[PDB]
Amino acid sequence: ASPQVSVTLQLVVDSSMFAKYNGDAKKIVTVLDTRVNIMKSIFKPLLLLITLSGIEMWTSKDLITVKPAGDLTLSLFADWRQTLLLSRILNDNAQLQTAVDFRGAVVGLAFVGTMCNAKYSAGIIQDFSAIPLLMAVVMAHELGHNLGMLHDDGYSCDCDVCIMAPSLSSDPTKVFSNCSLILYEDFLSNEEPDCIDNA
Ligand SMILES: [Zn+2]
Repeated sequence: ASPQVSVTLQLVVDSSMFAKYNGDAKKIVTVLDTRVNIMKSIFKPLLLLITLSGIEMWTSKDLITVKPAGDLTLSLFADWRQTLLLSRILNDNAQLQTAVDFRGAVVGLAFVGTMCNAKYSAGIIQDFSAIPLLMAVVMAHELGHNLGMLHDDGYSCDCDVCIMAPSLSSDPTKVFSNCSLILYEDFLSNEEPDCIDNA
């Protein structure tokens, strides 16, 4: 929670979301920038800078089949990042934004402790709320998992409305619990993600 770090984050918008926004690229950009700006505030306490490497919009076609089965979609998306995106756009992590309603109550998915990893530094997000704060918290929860964070034990940790709560609160805080901070310190210490510490 203290050395100065930076994550070059690439966002990807699928066909369904592109259509949901009436195929308006300017509208979509403004929407995601608002969310990313809140994500920047969420990570500020950890001295982790979030920079967008780009927002890729699949205006003509989906480069993977976006399936309601989140698990499958995350796997497909992570692989596509590995084999296709990274050959064109260097980035530390990519996050898919889709209007596809995942089965069940899942509105986001990511691999845990994989930040910087060529095959698994990825996450997926269902565009489930129009409120900037709620979507930024959703995006930050997935990036937090990528950064080695587990879910908050709502009783044990010093916060029950923070980023890593297992379920998104109806009215969330931008704050990380003490537990989340300790997990991030452990990730840095034990996992040593070189890509966020570079120059
Ligand atoms: Zn989670």
